[PDB]
Amino acid sequence: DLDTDNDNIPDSYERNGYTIKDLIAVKWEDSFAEQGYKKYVSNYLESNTAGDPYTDYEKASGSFDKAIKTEARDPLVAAYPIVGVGMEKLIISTNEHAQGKTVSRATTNSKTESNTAGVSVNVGYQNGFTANVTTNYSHTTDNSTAVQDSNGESWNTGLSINKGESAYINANVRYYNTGTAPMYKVTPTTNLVLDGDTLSTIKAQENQIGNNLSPGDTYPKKGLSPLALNTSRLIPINYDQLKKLDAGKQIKLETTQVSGNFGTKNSSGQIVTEGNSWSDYISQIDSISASIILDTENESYERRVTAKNLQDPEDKTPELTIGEAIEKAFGATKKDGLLYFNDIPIDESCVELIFDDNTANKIKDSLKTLSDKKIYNVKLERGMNILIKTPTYFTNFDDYNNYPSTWSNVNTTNQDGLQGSANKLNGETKIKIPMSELKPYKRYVFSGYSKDPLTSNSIIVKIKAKEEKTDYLVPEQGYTKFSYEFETTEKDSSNIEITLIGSGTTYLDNLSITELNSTPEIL
Amino acid sequence: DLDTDNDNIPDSYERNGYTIKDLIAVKWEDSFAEQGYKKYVSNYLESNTAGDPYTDYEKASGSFDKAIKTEARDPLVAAYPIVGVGMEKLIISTNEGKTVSRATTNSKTESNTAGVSVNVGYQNGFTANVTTNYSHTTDNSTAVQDSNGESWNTGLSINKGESAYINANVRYYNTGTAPMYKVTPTTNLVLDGDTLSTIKAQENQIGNNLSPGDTYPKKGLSPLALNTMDQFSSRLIPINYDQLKKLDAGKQIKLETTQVSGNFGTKNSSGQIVTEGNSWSDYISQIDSISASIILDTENESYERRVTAKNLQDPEDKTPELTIGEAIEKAFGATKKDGLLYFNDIPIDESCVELIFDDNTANKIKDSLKTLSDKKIYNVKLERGMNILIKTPTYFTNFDDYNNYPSTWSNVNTTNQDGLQGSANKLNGETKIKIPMSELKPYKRYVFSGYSKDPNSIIVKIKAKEEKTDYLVPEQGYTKFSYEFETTEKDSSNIEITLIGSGTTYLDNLSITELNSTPE
Ligand SMILES: [Ca+2]
Ligand SMILES: [Ca+2]
Ligand SMILES: [Ca+2]
Ligand SMILES: [Ca+2]
Ligand SMILES: [Ca+2]
Ligand SMILES: [Ca+2]
Repeated sequence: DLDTDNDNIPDSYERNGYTIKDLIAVKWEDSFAEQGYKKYVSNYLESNTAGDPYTDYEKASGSFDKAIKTEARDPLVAAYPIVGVGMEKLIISTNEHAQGKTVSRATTNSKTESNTAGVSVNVGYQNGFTANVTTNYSHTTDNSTAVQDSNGESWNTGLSINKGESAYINANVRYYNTGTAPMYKVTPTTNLVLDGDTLSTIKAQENQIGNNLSPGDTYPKKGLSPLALNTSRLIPINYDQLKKLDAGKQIKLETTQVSGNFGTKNSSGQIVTEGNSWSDYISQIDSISASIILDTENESYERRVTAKNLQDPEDKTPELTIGEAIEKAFGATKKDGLLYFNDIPIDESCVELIFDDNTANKIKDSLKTLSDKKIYNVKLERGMNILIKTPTYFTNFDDYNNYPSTWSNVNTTNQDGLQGSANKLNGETKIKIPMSELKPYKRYVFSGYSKDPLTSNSIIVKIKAKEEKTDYLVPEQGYTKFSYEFETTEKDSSNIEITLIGSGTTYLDNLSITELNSTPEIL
Repeated sequence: DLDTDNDNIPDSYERNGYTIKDLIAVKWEDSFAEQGYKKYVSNYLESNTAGDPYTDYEKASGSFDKAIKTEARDPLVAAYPIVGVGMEKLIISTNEGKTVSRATTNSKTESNTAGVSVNVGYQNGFTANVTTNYSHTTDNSTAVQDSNGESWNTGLSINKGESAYINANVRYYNTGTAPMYKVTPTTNLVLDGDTLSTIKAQENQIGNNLSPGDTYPKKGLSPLALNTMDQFSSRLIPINYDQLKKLDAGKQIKLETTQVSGNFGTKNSSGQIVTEGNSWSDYISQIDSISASIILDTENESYERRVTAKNLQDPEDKTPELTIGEAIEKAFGATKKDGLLYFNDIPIDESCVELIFDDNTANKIKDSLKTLSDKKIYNVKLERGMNILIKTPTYFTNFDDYNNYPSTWSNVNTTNQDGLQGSANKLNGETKIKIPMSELKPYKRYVFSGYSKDPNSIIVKIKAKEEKTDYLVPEQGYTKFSYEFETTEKDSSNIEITLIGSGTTYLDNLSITELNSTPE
């Protein structure tokens, strides 16, 4: 009944109930939950709940641009375009025109690789902190290129460079967008950085790309030829970074400044993109909201959710926990105590959580007074960065099981697990997962949960690879988390074996294998 | 409720303390401290107490652009941006070819503490240091890194009459409480007074906005090289043989940004943000000649604020006067508990950190300290034209809950209550501390400060690049003492501090701060 800002939704509805249907607003009474209606929250002193250029009525009723992802319909999630720059194939040639000695290798681009290259796990996690801290944090704008089809051969042999001259560097690139917003006049600037030595900056301009970049869409639309860097000239190199590229180091490719417009619906007809720009609302959006990155093993996402400053009594904004922020940002079906993706069971004990130092200190300070000892029941504060890594393989001895092979000596007729059922242990437990299902020259982490209701009934684990190891683990009365690294080798090697021997009392649950980063191959 | 200046705040509420809740202004009742509210005071003749474009109510109610810091919420602190430039790498080639590449570290406040002079024993209640040359956070100084004694011309076969070329890596930062929309720097480059070449950059080549605390090369990214410049695309900065021989000696490259320009954000009826008609040109001249400057330097970050103050000899202005401590608490996000100020966890006080004034205001502080009876420098009034710098120690102990040293002090007992603040040490025997060079920066200048009392002789011994032993007789009260030393490179020995007393003496608040960088 009371209106304050320039929105049709009243003051009494802008807290504790938000339903919008047939372009009018009605409250929430938990009765139309499964008819496609949801409940939101917003402020009451500002027209825009975030820094986006849409009002809270204009973004929670569908009366805005149709190209925006539907997860940004919630007023606590801001539309934000993030353009990243990807590499596919590296071509080196020794001519300045476009014959000569040329080599060409096939690479894969990794998005969240420099973020999690400074993560080292412990054998046991003290207190209830079930997450690790990274040395540095980077968003999904930079990429690291890993060469796969590379036998033992130097780059200098294929070019025959003696003292002072060198060859030229050409590449194949693509232009991805991972966020809940499109751009229209896309003009990105990107450094091609080799460990601090900026070789060149590529600017795509306008006519080489087109007048659109839809969210979740590259410029080569799925199955198409990649964009080579010839259509605005070649990139040179010298004979001091060739052995630097040869021995251990990899080419980083990072965008720095990205310019573009946005579309607003006019009075009469379709959208316009002339008098708008995504360069002014970026500073407004980034100074109020947090930053959550989700890394599914086939695609990546990154969102900004507005938070609450707890050292302010005047500030009236909604406050969220970590799990509610994840559910509102990425979209998650709420199963019985669980958060679900389309097929991925994200939770606090089924993924890997990465924070930087300030976020880790804030969470470790806040977890002392919590009465439930879980990460997801932590209040959100403005200015933290969270990374979620979905493991490649994960089983919980339940309806979800996607390991390439099957285990041995597994009994599932029990119910005293962390999430429902568990695995009774009697003797040995073996798994021989082959190298053909594993990416070569990487680093992997095997993580799991253990529980034994006895005094000193321990277990031994053993990981067999090129760098094999054996470990001894003692459990406790409660559920304890263990993590162990191993490193892989090229595709012409043996299988990866994981063995563990118990003593007939211990219980295990939530066994997962995830990837961390790439190791340098000796060349 | 009579209103002389139109800002929808009554003059009776504006003269005393007042606060804002539920988007209305109410008086101060001295009971909102535990809830989280704060008190404000503003002039009643002018709608804008400071020279900022925002009015009193808009600044004091948080209705401005949300990109500024929340420490500019009070109307007595201006909100204007102070951008700066730092330099992180050096590449020299003789090509218009050999190439030499080295790494450098930048310091924001290094010309501020270049000319300070330390002394043993402070013969007043002043307990502070006086500098000769004052430089803000806009100026910055760069220092070279590990070269193993190699000459800078042994890789470049250049004789007299030829010119080498400078290629550098530049990182742009902000240290204020305002975003800098449409930034355009016009920075310089000086070596022993000689401007080699100015450096000019435009809006649409670096980040168009600079939010206040962010960086144009983002954290985890790479610095912006000057080879990726429009005007530095075919020529570089020339260098003669005399200039490179000066750099080979004890000299360093400093960078000072002279003048910047751009707009600021506002609010619109139809849209939200426009940054065209506004400008940060005619407002900086109002801010810089009406207020006083405070600089804080914590071990990872520096801040610079400007706080408006009452003029002395002119009754005609009614700006609210402040003490030094209240202005320090208002300028930064400082929380006061038990009579002590804490910024976030690092303490700031008159006896805990090293505070430096310039030469013009130290006489004013010393003359105002004679009339005061508390004999503390955090109680003197603030006038127009004071310059304060605060340096927090890297290592500091008070024999209490706060400790930062990487090695435990030997022979320490804190079961007393007769100290200056909290518990204190008793030197029944002698205290010793070893500290390794891996925990310290190489080729720097450090000072070590503390407080001693004897209700006897105290012999101090510092092992450094020059070992120094000295004697000090303490008085019945408390006197601040300090001793300077210098360090050596990374692969040298450790650093020893030994303090031997007489049995009936007390020590408190032992700190080590960094001042300068010695030339190699
Ligand atoms: Ca409303
Ligand atoms: Ca509203
Ligand atoms: Ca289970
Ligand atoms: Ca006023
Ligand atoms: Ca007024
Ligand atoms: Ca003390």
